Amino acid sequence: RTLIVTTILEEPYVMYRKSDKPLYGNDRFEGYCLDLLKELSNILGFLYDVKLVPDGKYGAQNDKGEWNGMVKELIDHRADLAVAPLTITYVREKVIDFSKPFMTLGISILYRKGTPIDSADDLAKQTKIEYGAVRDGSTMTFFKKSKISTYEKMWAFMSSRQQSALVKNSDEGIQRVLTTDYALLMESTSIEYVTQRNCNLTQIGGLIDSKGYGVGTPIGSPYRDKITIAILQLQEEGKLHMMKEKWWRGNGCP
Amino acid sequence: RTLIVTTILEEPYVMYRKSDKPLYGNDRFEGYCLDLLKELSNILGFLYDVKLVPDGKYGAQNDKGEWNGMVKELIDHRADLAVAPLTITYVREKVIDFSKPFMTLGISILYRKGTPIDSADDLAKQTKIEYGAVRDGSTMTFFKKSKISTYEKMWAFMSSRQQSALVKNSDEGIQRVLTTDYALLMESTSIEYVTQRNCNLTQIGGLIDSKGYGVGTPIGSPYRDKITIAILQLQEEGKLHMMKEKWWRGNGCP
Ligand SMILES: C=C(C)[C@H]1CN[C@H](C(=O)O)[C@H]1CC(=O)O
Ligand SMILES: C=C(C)[C@H]1CN[C@H](C(=O)O)[C@H]1CC(=O)O
Ligand SMILES: [Cl-]
Ligand SMILES: [Cl-]
Ligand SMILES: [Cl-]
Ligand SMILES: [Cl-]
Ligand SMILES: [Li+]
Ligand SMILES: [Li+]
Repeated sequence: RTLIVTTILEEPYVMYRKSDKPLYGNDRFEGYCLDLLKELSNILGFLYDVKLVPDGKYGAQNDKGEWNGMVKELIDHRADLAVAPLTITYVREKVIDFSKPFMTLGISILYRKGTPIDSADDLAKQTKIEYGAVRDGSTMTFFKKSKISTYEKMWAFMSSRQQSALVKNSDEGIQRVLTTDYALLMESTSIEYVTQRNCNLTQIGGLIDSKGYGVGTPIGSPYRDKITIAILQLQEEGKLHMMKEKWWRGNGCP
Repeated sequence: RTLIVTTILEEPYVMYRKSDKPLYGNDRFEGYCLDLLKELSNILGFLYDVKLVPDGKYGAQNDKGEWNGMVKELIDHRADLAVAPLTITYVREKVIDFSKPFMTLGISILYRKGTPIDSADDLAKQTKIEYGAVRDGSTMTFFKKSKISTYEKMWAFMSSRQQSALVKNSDEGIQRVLTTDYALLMESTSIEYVTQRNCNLTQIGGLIDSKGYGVGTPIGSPYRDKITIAILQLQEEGKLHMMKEKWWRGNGCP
């Protein structure tokens, strides 16, 4: 049987391809995650049908404890795999079986160039520069749950004023950084992508934490361990490195 | 239960403690991995007995395909867990079930400071400076199996002349870098530890690959997923970062 793959539009992982006519099926899409799925399919010998997650969410819980997003598609067996920049977190790993990571990353800061800001601590100890994250994503959750003093202080700020410092999506965050005195807490792989395309922006400081993106599968899936072993082969062959360079290299920023 | 844990002496992961009299049982040991085991046991509620792997090996295959080391202890169900800087590789993941990584790293180069050498390509394109790796470790295996031209060239060099450029263990590699015109291919977390303590050594270049250390379990173990989840909790709480700082920080370099 052909596997159903849940995913989400997110540059440069999954994008609509450009054409002169309406597109259908897997031909709608291109990006790093499409290349990853062609390599996984090459090694493992499955066919697949890519399906955008109907609610347009990655996966978090509502106040009843019920999941949404790609994570919920896997829980409910409406997808076999999720292939997206789906952060491997404690809360999600309890409810789905993630492969080992195909990409490693951490939270960092996207801000304008030319300023004296150098770290999260520099942001935490002040209130003139606003800062926030995408609402309900794993970066926001990291701040919400942290018991590290600096990160607790930052969460107090971000959550204040009915969460006015948060944004609904990364593109909104990026425009806010570009327009106003605002720093976005963002996963470092996305910061790399953005700062190679907008030379007025930069990463501030290093990575705050360390985590990965993995392919999601339902708990008990026979595909999880097969996909992990395929990812390790692709990593060791230098294929994942090549695929990242293909999709991230920009017009170049100093 | 009391779980049986196979491990290996490797600084700063597992070391003999210092004391005036004979030590016994788990009290023989300290280091990053003993701290990790303590935190895992706190979260999961198991007792454990630490046992050094009798052959003193991590786990590789002989000419006949037979495994040794900690990996073989797990295959044979002589241990429940392997807790060590045991690299998660394609060949090992086919025969045991690794947790997700508790530490992320890559192969890099250990060399003396103050030379023109800046990358693997600089070593690969010459034959005066000798370079190699620990024989039969995952770094050597990476080079043996690579089809990337630079790394094939390096493997041809490392393996030439009855593998005279290889070393038996990391300590031997470090002494050879300190004394002679030699560069060691070494996992980056070990390079960090060594360069904190040898102010005349440095990492050359970046990481050539990306991988992790995981807790090994036999295929099918119920503990594997539980330990993954505990690791993710420890990462998100900042505890893994604190543990690394504790064991890696040196006395400073002038
Ligand atoms: C693009 C977004 C909304 C996703 C991507 N990975 C994170 C996740 O899987 O939650 C989210 C980003 C973040 O929270 O910074
Ligand atoms: C200390 C050594 C022999 C081990 C540690 N991790 C690698 C492994 O698990 O094979 C080896 C290092 C290396 O191959 O550079
Ligand atoms: Cl649910
Ligand atoms: Cl022992
Ligand atoms: Cl896993
Ligand atoms: Cl000699
Ligand atoms: Li899971
Ligand atoms: Li495995």
